[PDB]
Amino acid sequence: AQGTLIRVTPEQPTHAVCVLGTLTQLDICSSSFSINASPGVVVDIAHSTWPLDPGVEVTLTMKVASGSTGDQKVQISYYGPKTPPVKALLYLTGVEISLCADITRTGKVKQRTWTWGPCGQGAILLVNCDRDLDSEDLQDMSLMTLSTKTPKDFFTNHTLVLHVARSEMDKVRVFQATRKCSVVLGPKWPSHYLMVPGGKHNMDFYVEALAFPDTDFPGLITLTISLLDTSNLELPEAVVFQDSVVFRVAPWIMTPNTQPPQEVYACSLKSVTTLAMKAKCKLTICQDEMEIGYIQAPHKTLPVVFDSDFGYVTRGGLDSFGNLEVSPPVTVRGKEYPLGRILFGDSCYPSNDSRQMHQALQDFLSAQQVQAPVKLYSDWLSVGHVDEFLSFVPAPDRKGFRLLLASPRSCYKLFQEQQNEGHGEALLFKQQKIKNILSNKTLREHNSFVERCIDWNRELLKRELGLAESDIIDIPQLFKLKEFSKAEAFFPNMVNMLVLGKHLGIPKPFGPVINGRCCLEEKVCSLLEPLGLQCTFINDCGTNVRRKPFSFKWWNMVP
Amino acid sequence: AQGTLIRVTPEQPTHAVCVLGTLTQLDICSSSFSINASPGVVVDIAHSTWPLDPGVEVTLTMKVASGSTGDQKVQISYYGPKTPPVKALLYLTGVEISLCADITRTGKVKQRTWTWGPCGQGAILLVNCDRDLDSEDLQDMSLMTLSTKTPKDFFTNHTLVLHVARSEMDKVRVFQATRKCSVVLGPKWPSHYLMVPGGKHNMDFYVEALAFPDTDFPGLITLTISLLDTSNLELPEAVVFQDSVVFRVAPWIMTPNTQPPQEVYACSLKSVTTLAMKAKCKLTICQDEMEIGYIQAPHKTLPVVFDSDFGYVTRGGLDSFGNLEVSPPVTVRGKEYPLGRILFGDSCYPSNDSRQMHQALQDFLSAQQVQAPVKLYSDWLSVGHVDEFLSFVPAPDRKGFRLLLASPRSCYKLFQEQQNEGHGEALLFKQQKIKNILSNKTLREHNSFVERCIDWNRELLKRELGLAESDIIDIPQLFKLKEFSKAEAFFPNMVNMLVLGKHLGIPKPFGPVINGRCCLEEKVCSLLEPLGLQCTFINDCGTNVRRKPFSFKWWNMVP
Repeated sequence: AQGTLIRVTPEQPTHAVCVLGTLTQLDICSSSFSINASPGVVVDIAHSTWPLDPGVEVTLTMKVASGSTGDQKVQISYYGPKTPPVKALLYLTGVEISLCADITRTGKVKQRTWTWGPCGQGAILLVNCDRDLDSEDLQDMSLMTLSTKTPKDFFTNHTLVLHVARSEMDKVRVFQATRKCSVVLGPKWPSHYLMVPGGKHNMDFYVEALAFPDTDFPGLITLTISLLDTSNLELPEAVVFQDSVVFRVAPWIMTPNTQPPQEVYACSLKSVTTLAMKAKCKLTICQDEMEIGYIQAPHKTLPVVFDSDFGYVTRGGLDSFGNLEVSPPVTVRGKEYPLGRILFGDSCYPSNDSRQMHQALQDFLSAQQVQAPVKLYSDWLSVGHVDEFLSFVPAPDRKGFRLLLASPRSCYKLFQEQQNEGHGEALLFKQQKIKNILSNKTLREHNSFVERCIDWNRELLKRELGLAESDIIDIPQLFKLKEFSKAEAFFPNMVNMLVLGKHLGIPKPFGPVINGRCCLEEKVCSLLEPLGLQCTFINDCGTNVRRKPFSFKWWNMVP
Repeated sequence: AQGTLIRVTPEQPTHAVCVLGTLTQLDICSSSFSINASPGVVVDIAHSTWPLDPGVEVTLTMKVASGSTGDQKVQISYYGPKTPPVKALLYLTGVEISLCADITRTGKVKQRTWTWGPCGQGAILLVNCDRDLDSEDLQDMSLMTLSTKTPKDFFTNHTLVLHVARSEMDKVRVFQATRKCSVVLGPKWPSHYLMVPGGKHNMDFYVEALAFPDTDFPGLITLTISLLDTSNLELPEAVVFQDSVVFRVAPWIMTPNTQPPQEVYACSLKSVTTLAMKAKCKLTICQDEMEIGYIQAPHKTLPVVFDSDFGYVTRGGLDSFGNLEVSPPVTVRGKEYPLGRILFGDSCYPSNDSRQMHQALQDFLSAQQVQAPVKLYSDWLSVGHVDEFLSFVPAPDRKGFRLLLASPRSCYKLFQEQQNEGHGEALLFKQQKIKNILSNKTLREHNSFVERCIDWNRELLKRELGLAESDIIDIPQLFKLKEFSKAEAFFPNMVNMLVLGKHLGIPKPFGPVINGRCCLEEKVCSLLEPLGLQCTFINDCGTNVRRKPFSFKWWNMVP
């Protein structure tokens, strides 16, 4: 490991503390020699040797915690070419000082750096999410334990201080478990003296994070323990040993439509509550301005809501959470994305009239980093949400899902196939005949332009999400360019659906009724049902969907 | 590579632009088939094949820039089970659009991500460092060239826009070289329309960075070119192709004493100008409140001064640049540190009375990242600069240098060896006899405490710098604890020396004169001279030392 420097001399004897586990270095030449020491002290040297050469390395390491000061000694025999051997003494005191936490992410407490992956190491911290002590309120916090084994009279000359760097103090809080609980490290103070008794003992600390990773907070918080020597009332305290643990603040994670729905929330019609039932998912009644996510820690995962037993956050129209989505887990050219990939849209390039999502929002999502955000193009739509052109649904064969992209083309073909069949007289919804829609050149170019915008996204999603055409399903859907040539749905946007597990709540396109059945509605089912989806059309919608968090622990990822 | 989506139909013919180098995707089924195309168009498909199956992949890629719109065509023959083959037409126009820069760091201009190392890729940018156009003032900037080959009448229906994300616009400036120069992208505007003529052409852009990497600026700046289609006066512009380059802003790099001195600067005695001579290094006459560093780019390296043809910076007593140093290049457990490792000191843990270097300073040095800063312990010294206990000097054998740590121990031994020899009557400098210094128990403990502080650093430097005892030289040096028990030099601090190449300008320790020669002065030479260092003692000191930048290009490192 690593350690301190002890200098011995024939002059007088030396005393010293040695912490179990640390590598203590010894300086012998600065006065042939010999090393003889107590049974409990393992002294190994490398070119045991006799040559009094400074290039020689001598290391001590206590075996067990001394029962009292100076239990173990080490004598250095100085001798050589016909001279009566002089002797150098050294009294050691072994203490056990270990600051422990849940570094194995196993939910159990048992150099110092945080590492990702299933083979990595590092305790995890949740952020305190409360809007407006004992076990009654500390189950959400992470446990840190200090264990010591020292000679009964040990803390008369040494004291332990717990600290955090000043740059991280406003991001963490530490409570001491007195076997009530009081703050010992926090935004107010970076260090704190511990009241620790000699002998065998161990106190409990409870830690919580006060901020999520962000532009200016990589996300790591380090807690260090220090062993101070204060045996000389005159001199100031001397650090004799330090050790620490490194916690990482749990990111805020979004949940994709492919995840089982756990609960739906509605504001202040009963088509949703009917669909919720078939879903096998709770329903409760009181806005699409927030997003239900989740933070996860070995010892607990807690649902957290994001807006502008629930936790909340408030960071910050493309600037809406309605313009925030997440891909299903996907692998891209070897790299793995277990928790999906955050999708949010904006414009192809910055203009005088370009809308975008507030940079604070963007910066924050990337800072969670575990769902590496992907920018899409939605600025062409009047409202601008990515939900207006895409959607994800569960699948039982391919990769376990299908990307649904709106398709004006799929609609022209359908309406056309209808005409050929003699139904050009069919009415949509001013009602318009399926014959006029087709003959309408202006509507055609408008949709031809939207096709361009969506295809651009098709390509983007195929690259960033490792998709293949076999993963995509185009849904018939038309558009119209209204204000500022921005796009709106010609008829209810079916790709803007409530994916409740495998039961879809698609908006009702009051389209051409052919044979007692709306041809669009009919076309949509012929595309999804062979996938297991049970389609149902509502007559549109303030509704959120708390979904089951991923089984894959985010910290096993490798960003 | 990557590309767009073309949909053909027996209905009518399609027109489309294809950029050379991009992979253009074609949709055939959405109307057995056959593909026949112009010589210049390479059409390869994979299960060329005849089966009209959507799972079939068809890709086009122009060979050369079309001389005029629609030079190359592609006809799709639709046929099968006894039906007269229908035909689908498609006219292509090939254009060459390449946005180039010095991605190979070779100083010559010839997906899109910046990568470190000798095998990496990515252009480099210098920050504008000026305090208070043409080639006369653009040699310091990086050249970016847009090259195009398009049909003469091409830019009547398409326009090119150059842009930067809004989040990076305040960090870059872009000038257009009109073959004067005017700003085209900057803190004021994120995008700009280019005036480009049809045919073969190429314009020059000059780029500069306006900020060094920092807590909130990873350091990358992306410049994107977009090819807009504006053939439909009604519809808005459609992005047809994008490409870009990614520049990385050059870090601020510190220069270690082991680097050849190029110039020394003195304020408003002539011992330095005498030493400067033997050095073979310029000397000029007008404060130790700034540090001369350097920024480096393939096309140029420019010396930059840091304070609180020279460039300057102003970010922000441990809070002094006097508490800022840098290790010589070193390798640590496999990891390479070619430009050294920034060393700055502070306290072992945060207290009510702990001093530290302003967090803005610390954050900034780490953000340069190429000299991964290492925190040392200096808070024990009254002044608190790491220069009071360490120093680096050039060496011809080991790793090319030696770490010099002050050593109270080395001084006690020397003075003691002196006494044994009968010189206990020797006077130091109230003058004090080398006999009293030794017998002084209080002075002894004081130094014993300082020994503790320095050894702590010895260990820190051995870990973080991969040092071995064979790399260190302890210099005899005593200390005394004055105000608040902080440490000061008992006699002139010899480890606080002006390392001018291999000619050291050590402070004069008016120590015990034994045999016409100060024993300390004598001891110091017996340690360094066998290394090639020519020691000379001055009678102390506002002096800085601009030293030669590293040959190793920082961007070949692998942080």
